[PDB]
Amino acid sequence: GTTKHSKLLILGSGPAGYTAAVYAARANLQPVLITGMEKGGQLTTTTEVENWPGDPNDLTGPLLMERMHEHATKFETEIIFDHINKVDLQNRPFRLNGDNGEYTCDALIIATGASARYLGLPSEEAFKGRGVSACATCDGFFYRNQKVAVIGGGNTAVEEALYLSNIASEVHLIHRRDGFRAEKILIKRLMDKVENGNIILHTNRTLEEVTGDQMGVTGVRLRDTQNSDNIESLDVAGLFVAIGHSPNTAIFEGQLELENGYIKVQSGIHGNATQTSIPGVFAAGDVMDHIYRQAITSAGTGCMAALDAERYLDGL
Amino acid sequence: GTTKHSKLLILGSGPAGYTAAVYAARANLQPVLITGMEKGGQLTTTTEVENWPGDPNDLTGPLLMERMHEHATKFETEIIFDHINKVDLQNRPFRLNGDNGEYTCDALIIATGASARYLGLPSEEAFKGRGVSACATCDGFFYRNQKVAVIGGGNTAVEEALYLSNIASEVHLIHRRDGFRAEKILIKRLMDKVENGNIILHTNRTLEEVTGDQMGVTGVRLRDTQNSDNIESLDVAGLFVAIGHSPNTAIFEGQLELENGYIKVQSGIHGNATQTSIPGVFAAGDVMDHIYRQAITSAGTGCMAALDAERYLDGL
Ligand SMILES: Cc1cc2nc3c(=O)[nH]c(=O)nc-3n(C[C@H](O)[C@H](O)[C@H](O)COP(=O)(O)OP(=O)(O)OC[C@H]3O[C@@H](n4cnc5c(N)ncnc54)[C@H](O)[C@@H]3O)c2cc1C
Ligand SMILES: Cc1cc2nc3c(=O)[nH]c(=O)nc-3n(C[C@H](O)[C@H](O)[C@H](O)COP(=O)(O)OP(=O)(O)OC[C@H]3O[C@@H](n4cnc5c(N)ncnc54)[C@H](O)[C@@H]3O)c2cc1C
Repeated sequence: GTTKHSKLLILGSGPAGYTAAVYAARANLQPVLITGMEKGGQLTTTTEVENWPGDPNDLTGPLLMERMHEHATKFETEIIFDHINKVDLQNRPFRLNGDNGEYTCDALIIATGASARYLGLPSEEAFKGRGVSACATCDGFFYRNQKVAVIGGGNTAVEEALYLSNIASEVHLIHRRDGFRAEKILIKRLMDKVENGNIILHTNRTLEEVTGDQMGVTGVRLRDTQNSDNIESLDVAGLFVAIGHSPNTAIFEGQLELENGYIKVQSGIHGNATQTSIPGVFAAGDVMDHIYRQAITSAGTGCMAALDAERYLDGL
Repeated sequence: GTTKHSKLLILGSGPAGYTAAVYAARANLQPVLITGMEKGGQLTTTTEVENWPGDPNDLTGPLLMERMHEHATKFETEIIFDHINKVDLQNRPFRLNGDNGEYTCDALIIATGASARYLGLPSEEAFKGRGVSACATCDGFFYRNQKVAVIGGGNTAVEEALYLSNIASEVHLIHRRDGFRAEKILIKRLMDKVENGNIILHTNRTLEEVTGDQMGVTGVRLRDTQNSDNIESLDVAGLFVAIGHSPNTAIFEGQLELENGYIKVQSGIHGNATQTSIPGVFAAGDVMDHIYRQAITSAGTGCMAALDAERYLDGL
C-alpha cells in the first residue's frame, strides 16, 4: 500500500470540506481533500435550495456542490476519492487508513457530516424532494399556509413541529409511542400549541403509506392505536421525517471528545474555535453542529477551520 | 415623529444582516432591516472576491451584495434606509432612534460591522482595489510569489505580515515606531521569519507615497529614521494597510458587554450562540468577530442569529 503525506488533509466533500479547501488553497497550503462515499455531501440528496444567501432563484443542492467542486479545483486542491475506515490521532503525524491507501498529515480538518435517517418505506422513497423532506428550516416555507405532517418522537421532531407551526396552517405530529422523548421546555411549548392552536397530535400511530399525485404528496395513511387497528387517513402537502441524524464519527470514538456522537470543539470568541480536543485536529460542519444544520453555517465553520489550521501550522 | 414596531429588527445591510433577513423571512417573521449609511456594507468597497464559496469566477463585492439584496426582497423583507443614533435596550420593547423615526422591536439582531481604517493619503485613495488592500486573507493570493508591503504597528499588522509570508516571495513590514504593539507569540514568530527568511522590517519609517502605473501599485516611498530624513524607495506589487478596524458599537456602550469594542456573544455548541449579554438581543458578523472577518463567516453567524431570534420569539 501507498502512504501519502500532506501538510493539511480535509475529510469530506460537503460545503464545510469544500470551503475549507478554497480557504486553505488560497493560503498556499496545497490541501488534499478526501471525498468519502457521498461525493458532494447531503445537499446532493435534495432538490431546490433557496436559503443559500445571494442565490435567490434557480438553485439546487447538486448545482451548488458542482460549483463548490469547481471552486476548489480552480485553486488546485488535490481531490481523492476514498473513504477513511481507521484513524490514529495520538501520534504525529496523524495516520488515516482508507480503502486505497494510508494518509499522514500535520493538521486535520474533519468535515464528515451528520446524515439524515428515513423510514425505509418505498412510498417515502418515491416522494423524496417532491413532498418528503428531512429539514423543516430548509423546506418549511414552501408549505406556507398549508397542512403539514412531521414524524418522530425525539427532540428533533418536536423542534421541527414547533418551527413549522408558525409557517403552516396546521401541523400533524405523528409518533408510535404515546409520548415524546423530548426536552422539558419543548414539550411545554408543544402542549401550548396543541391546546391553543396549530399542532394536532397523533400518538400510537405508525406511517403505512405516503400518497400523492404527479406533482407530490397529498396524503399520509396511518394505523394502530393502544389495542386496535384503527387506520387514519390525512390530507397533507408535505411530510417531514424527523427521526434523527447519524454523525459520521464512529471512526473517532476513543480518540476525540464526542457529545452524543457530535465532535466537541473549543468554540468561543478568541480564535481556534474549530479545534477539537486534540491540538492540530479541527472540525467543521454538521459533524460538530447539532443546532443549526445549514449549508451556510457549514461553509462558515469550514472557513474557520482552514484559518485555524493555517495558524496552527505556522506556530500560532 | 413616527414609531414603527416590528417583531424582529435587523441592523445592517452587509452579509450578516442580509442572510439573517432571508432566514428570518423564510421563518415567517416578516423582518424589518435598517441599512445604515453604508448600504451593502464593507464589501461594496472592494473589487474581486474569490473566496465566496461556490463562485469560482467573475465575482465582485458589489455584485454579491446586489444579489443578497435581491434575495432578501424576494422574501418580502421590509428594507428601510436609515441609521441608528441612540438605543434603549433595558426596557421592553427595545427602542431605537434613527434619523427618520423611532423603532421598537421584540428581538434585535445587530450586524453593524467593523470598518477598516486607511492612512488618508491621496495616492493610497487612488490605488484602492488595484493594489491597496485592507485584508490579507482576502487578497493575499493575488500577490503569490511577489513582493508585498504591510503597514501598521498593532496585532493586526503582525498577523497580516505573518500570513502573507507563506504566499509572497517577501514581506516588507512598515511602522513609525521602532517596535510593534503586538502579542508575545506573534512577535516571536515574526522575529523568526525576519532572521531565517521572508520578512523585511522597516521601523521608524512613515509612508509618503504609493506609486504605480495604469494597472496598479509598483512601489512605496518611505521617509525618516531616529533623527534623519533618509527616504527609502521600495518596489512592491501590493500594499496592505493594517492599522485597525472600528467596530460600530459606540451606540451600545453601557448597554451590552463589549470586548475592545466588539460585541461579546455567548458562543458555544449548545445553541443561542449569537445572544449578547441581553436576552432578546443577538449579534452577527464582524461586529462580534475580530478573528476571521470574512463574508462567509458573517453570513454563517447571520443565519445563526435569525434562528436564535426565531427560537427566542417562540419561548424556547
Ligand atoms: C433533505 C435535506 C435537505 C436540506 N436542504 C438544505 C437547504 O435547502 N439549505 C441548507 O442550507 N441546508 C440544507 N440541508 C442541510 C445541509 O445538507 C447540511 O447542513 C450540509 O450538507 C452539511 O455540510 P457538511 O459539509 O458538514 O457535511 P455533508 O454535506 O454531510 O458531507 C459529509 C461529507 O463527509 C464525507 N465522509 C463521511 N464519512 C467519511 C469518511 N469516513 N471518510 C471520508 N469522508 C467521509 C461524506 O462522503 C461527505 O462528502 C439539507 C439536508 C437534508 C438532509
Ligand atoms: C478591503 C476589504 C476587502 C475585503 N474582501 C473580502 C473578500 O474578498 N472576501 C471576504 O470574504 N471578505 C472580505 N472582506 C471582509 C468583509 O468585507 C466583511 O467580513 C463583511 O463585509 C462583514 O459583514 P457584516 O455584515 O458583519 O458587516 P459590514 O459589511 O461591515 O456591514 C455593516 C452594516 O451595518 C450598518 N450599520 C453600521 N452602523 C449602523 C447604525 N448605527 N445603524 C444602522 N446600521 C448601521 C452599515 O451601514 C452596514 O450596512 C473585505 C474587507 C475589506 C475592508
